[PDB]
Amino acid sequence: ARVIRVVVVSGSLRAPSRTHGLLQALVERLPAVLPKLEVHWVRIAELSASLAGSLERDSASADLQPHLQAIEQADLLLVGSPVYRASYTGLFKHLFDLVDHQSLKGVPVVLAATGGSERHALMIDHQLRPLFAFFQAHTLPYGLYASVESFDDQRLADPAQFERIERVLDTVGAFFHIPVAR
Ligand code: NA
Repeated sequence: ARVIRVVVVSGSLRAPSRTHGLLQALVERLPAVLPKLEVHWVRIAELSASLAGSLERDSASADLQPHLQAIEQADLLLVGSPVYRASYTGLFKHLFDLVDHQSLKGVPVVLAATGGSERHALMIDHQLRPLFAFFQAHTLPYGLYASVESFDDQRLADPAQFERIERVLDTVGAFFHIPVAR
């Protein structure tokens, strides 16, 4: 079996964050569907310095290069952003403005977001999904959207979200043709 390279992009501007907690909950259950995997994180909240210094892919700062390569070489991408101005954060977007635009074609992508309100639940399908559709990535059908009520501080605490995570993982296992049994 091939080790599946999983890269997790957390778009929060600050740490700790509910978006991070949502991504952790997903990541924690990932080994139940993938027999071999390496999981790596790209956390915007720690990259503001490297991000500012990077205006083109080929000229990106040496310290951002590892994060870009990881995304560009991932077998599976999990992405999450809190909702800002009814979309993902601009710094999360700046990251993807640098990511090679041929590199994600056909790559499975899980979309996730956290918001202050349910009113922006459509950000998943009208903002995050189109972003990854530009890359022609294989966005997976079930996106995660959790508003503030789903969390205890920054930890996911909502049984309905834990269940939807399991449905996401069903689709991850199916995509990698992992013989369906857990
Ligand atoms: Na790739």
